[PDB]
Amino acid sequence: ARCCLVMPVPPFACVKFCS
Repeated sequence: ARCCLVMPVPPFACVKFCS
């Protein structure tokens, strides 16, 4: 899938993945 909403704070990873 593709990142839907990434967080600028650590973890900088994505919070919600878009299907």
